[PDB]
Amino acid sequence: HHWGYGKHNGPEHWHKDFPIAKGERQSPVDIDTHTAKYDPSLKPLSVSYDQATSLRILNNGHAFNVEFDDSQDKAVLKGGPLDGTYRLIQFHFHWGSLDGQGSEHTVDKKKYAAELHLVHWNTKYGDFGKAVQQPDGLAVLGIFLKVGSAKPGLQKVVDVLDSIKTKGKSADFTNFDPRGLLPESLDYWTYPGSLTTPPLLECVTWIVLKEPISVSSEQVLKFRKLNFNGEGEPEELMVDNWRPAQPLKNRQIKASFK
Ligand SMILES: CC(=O)/C(=C/c1ccccc1)C(=O)Nc1ccc(S(N)(=O)=O)cc1
Ligand SMILES: [Cl-]
Ligand SMILES: [Zn+2]
Repeated sequence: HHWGYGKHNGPEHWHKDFPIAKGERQSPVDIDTHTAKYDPSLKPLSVSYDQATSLRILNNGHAFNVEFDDSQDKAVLKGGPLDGTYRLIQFHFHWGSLDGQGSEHTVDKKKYAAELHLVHWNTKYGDFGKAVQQPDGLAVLGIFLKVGSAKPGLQKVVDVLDSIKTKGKSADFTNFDPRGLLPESLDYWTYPGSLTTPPLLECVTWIVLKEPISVSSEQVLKFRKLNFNGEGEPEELMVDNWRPAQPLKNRQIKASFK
């Protein structure tokens, strides 16, 4: 497959190789704050990242992934809408060419400069590859980024990007604490959806935090110096690696907060 975010291979083309692109529970979606309903049935969200073991950072030609050791319950997401235990495997971002676009989810049609995805898999399915074949296999924690003051906890990520400029490059990325990327509040919206890239599998419980984190213009400018292309190839800046909002269809977005 040769999918990407250009005119010629971008989200409007994905359905030809990945027909689920036009499915009943695609992501992202616009979060209409006036139709999402507070759900008193939601349990408190539990983000347990104290024992998180980061390993590596990889430019995959679509975004960059910070990968974790998920061979045991070291960094887990529980509670909120989730049944059981979901293990952190990686995080990555989606971002724009300019500060007015870049997020995948929108909030009353507002686009943020970027969106962080912390990807977790349901440990009752034993491995990530099995989990993505299940409707409750993954929980992705989505966090909006706006441009304002620097996020200190992001700087170690920003500073290694020079070493993974092009597709296929990786770097050692140990001892990175993903707690440094969370906002103060864990208030969230939740809905059933999909991976937002091919293969667009409908296996995700989305948990999207209401409170954005602030990052500096300098921090997001360094995201925009990455390349989609491999070393030696014509430079295509890694920008606008976001899928637009997809039809909500027969889904309800629930709020954790009044
Ligand atoms: C190795 C790798 O990158 C992956 C492989 C994979 C995933 C599923 C099936 C086969 C391979 C993967 O995890 N894909 C992915 C993760 C989160 C999101 S998203 N934007 O919905 O959070 C989008 C894409
Ligand atoms: Cl805001
Ligand atoms: Zn993502």
